[PDB]
Amino acid sequence: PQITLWKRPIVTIKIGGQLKEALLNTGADDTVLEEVNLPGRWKPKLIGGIGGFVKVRQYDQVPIEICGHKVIGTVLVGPTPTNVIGRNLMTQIGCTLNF
Amino acid sequence: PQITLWKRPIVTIKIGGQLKEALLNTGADDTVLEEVNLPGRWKPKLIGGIGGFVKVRQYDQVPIEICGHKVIGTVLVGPTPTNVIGRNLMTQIGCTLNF
Ligand SMILES: CCC[C@@]1(CCc2ccccc2)CC(O)=C([C@H](CC)c2cccc(NS(=O)(=O)c3ccc(C(F)(F)F)cn3)c2)C(=O)O1
Repeated sequence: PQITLWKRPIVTIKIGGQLKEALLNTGADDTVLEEVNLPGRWKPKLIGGIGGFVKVRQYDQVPIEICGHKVIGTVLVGPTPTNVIGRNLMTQIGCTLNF
Repeated sequence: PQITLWKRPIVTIKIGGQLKEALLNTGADDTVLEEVNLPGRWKPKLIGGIGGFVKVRQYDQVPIEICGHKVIGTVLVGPTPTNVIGRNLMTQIGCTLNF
């Protein structure tokens, strides 16, 4: 689809058997979620944002279906305000900016 | 143009007679810059980010030319991991997401 930017570009995702909403964020290198329950090993990561730095769990090779498109990649889990889909996943669904 | 997301979507801007680079950020409601020297009155604002909250100066009706497109809108000035162009300005240049 084409999505305009008069409102937040929020989409429905399925991850780890759970349904969430998340923001398509071209400013984010990475994908950051909260309150998801991912299986298996992870490693600590620190990421920077507006407001400071955040400690997250880094989970690799995680299946996630984003607006009906199945992809796999790294998902960070930690205490973000809104769920964010970053460029690491947006490239996998073929998303571009256009003006 | 069309811009893919394999790298950060960075564009050149002119604001207040100075040249900067900034990140096209569909996750950001607002536009946040640093090191800009804007004229005249401003109001304090607090904004939330993934890592906490930031105190910024809010300047209204600021001319800014973003990749050669002249627009006007609110610009927030304060700390950020990088200069960010948010949806408030991206709608004015007719930017959309497409997948
Ligand atoms: C003004 C934008 C503020 C924003 C708003 C988040 C939000 C939205 C709705 C409701 C509440 C909160 C959006 C955003 O992209 C980030 C930053 C980048 C500016 C962000 C988002 C996601 C992850 C990261 N960390 S990172 O390691 O992937 C990373 C670090 C730095 C940058 C850089 F390009 F900005 F430098 C991009 N990515 C940062 C942020 O900190 O919060």
